[PDB]
Amino acid sequence: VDTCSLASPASVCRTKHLHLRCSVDFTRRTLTGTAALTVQSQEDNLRSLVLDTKDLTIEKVVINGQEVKYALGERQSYKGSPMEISLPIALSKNQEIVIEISFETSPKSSALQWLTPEQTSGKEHPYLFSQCQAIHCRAILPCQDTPSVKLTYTAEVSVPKELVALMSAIRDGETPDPEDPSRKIYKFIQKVPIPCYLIALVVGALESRQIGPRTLVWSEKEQVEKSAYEFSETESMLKIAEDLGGPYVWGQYDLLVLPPSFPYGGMENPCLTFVTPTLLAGDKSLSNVIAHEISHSWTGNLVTNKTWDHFWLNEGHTVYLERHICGRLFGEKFRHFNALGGWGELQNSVKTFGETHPFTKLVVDLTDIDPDVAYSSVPYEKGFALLFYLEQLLGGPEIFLGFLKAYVEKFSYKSITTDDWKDFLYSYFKDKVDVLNQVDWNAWLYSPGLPPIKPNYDMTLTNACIALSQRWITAKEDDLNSFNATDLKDLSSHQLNEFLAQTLQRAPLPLGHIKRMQEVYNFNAINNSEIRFRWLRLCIQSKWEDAIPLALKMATEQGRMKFTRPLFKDLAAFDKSHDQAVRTYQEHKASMHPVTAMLVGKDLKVD
Ligand SMILES: c1ccc(Cc2ccc(OCCN3CCCC3)cc2)cc1
Ligand SMILES: [Yb+3]
Ligand SMILES: [Yb+3]
Ligand SMILES: [Yb+3]
Ligand SMILES: [Zn+2]
Repeated sequence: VDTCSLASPASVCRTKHLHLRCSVDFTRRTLTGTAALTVQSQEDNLRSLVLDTKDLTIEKVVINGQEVKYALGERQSYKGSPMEISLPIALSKNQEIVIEISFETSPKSSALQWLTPEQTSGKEHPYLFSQCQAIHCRAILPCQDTPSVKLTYTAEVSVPKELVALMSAIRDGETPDPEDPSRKIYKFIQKVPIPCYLIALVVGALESRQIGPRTLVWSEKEQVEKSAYEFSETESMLKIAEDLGGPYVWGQYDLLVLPPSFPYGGMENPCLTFVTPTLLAGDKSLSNVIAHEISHSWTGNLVTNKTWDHFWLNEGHTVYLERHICGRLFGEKFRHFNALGGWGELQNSVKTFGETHPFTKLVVDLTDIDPDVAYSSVPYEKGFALLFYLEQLLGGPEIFLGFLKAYVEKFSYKSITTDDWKDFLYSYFKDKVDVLNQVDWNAWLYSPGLPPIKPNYDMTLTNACIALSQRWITAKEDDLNSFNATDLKDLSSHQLNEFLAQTLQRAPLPLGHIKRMQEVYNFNAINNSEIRFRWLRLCIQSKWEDAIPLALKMATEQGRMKFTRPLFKDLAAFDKSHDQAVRTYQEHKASMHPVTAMLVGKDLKVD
């Protein structure tokens, strides 16, 4: 039972293919067209089925060349409205038919952000991008919007001829639109079956540059050179990921660098990973996000969570592979450093929700929960922690990597649950069942809070971060003189970030301490997004008024939720900035990403 979908389940019928023919209208902010779903009955005498929709206008539904009856049910909040279609002829088990639905999206589509020219780098052309995970594909087109169903797709997209369309698919040519010479039709084919949350579309003034044998970077012209350099390690990471996961099956691995309002670090859309421009640090230091997106090409896109309750399967395993890629490139002490950092982020998330809160469970129950409200670091880091604990229990990283590869092989092209994963774990490790039975499975999988056991972490690279953080926290006024720029001499950017993360966990610090930190370290000068984020949070929580304009600027000039939500929440909690935070949100709300607008509004208690 997928409790996030109103459509007929996979036990009733299954979509095998989508053919999407649509046109992008920037004047109306609508996508208009036809979705032809090839559907296979899983039942005898099948006479109707139900699809998910959200803010879609349906013109007609055509089967065997004739219009058929359909009905849209009442809207069920964030789940949208179920669409029941009456089949003209009853279907036998395994029979396939094609259902062509003519539809139009709403400008308010929660899957889409429509950008005006002034919101882009070039200032001349508008821009459109989608983001369907978890349950927003239904806000683009009618579908069984559940990751328990996998389908191939083809698409033809008409756009203004001056712009470029790209999708999560192999590019299959372009031509002028025979209905309109002011437009072009771009074509696409995705021959590997995918869950519908991986469908993606971008339209804008895009240019490309080759950066490896199977990778182009795409962005607006003004970001192409910087992006090519920032992500130059991509092919080396793909080669490592293939060694760990098995063959890369998707053909191309392209990267799209979105405008700053993209709400996430990355989205693993097949053939075309989407990433935030906040990765453009200038030194490749945020490349773990690329390693993460790469890893999803196996864990998530090949082996897929059957329902969103089991999202940790996607994320825990991807973070586990991510950290192995970074360990291969930069050493095992670095893998441990990042693993221990991840535990810190888990501590933060658990403290934020509360240690008994149901969103801190590894396996969640999303019945009547909007997935976007539950989303956090928990499935990532509690999931990673479980796998890291199992690695240490079962004999180390090379042994556990053997399991990961066998797991990917076993469940490729399938959708699975936590119980499927555990069953296979027990099968693979049959000779170590006695060790597996020592694990507190109920606690790890189904209890809220921090896990019942913390893994063992090498501390080598973390020690200096902790030492400096503790110096600052224990400092009194007469100790402040002792701090100096040379304190940071032997710290990498990763360590500076960890120093700030450690210190932020104990915030507020005294205002005089934070002023001294700026005097001697000049953190205001650093434009690395992760470091600047934590520094500004530290300043605002410690009640430094000078930081108010800096934090408001960062909160609004980009829209990655990891940064924008906590910055607004901190600014709201600071009496001196509270009214500015609310006013700034109100003024920007109409031009924000729809999901980000909703979540910041909820965080600020502004309706
Ligand atoms: C724990 C927390 C949340 C969930 C459900 C969930 C699953 C996927 C979600 O995707 C949100 C959008 N993606 C875009 C790329 C990173 C996040 C959001 C919510 C399950 C377990
Ligand atoms: Yb072709
Ligand atoms: Yb003293
Ligand atoms: Yb209001
Ligand atoms: Zn992920």
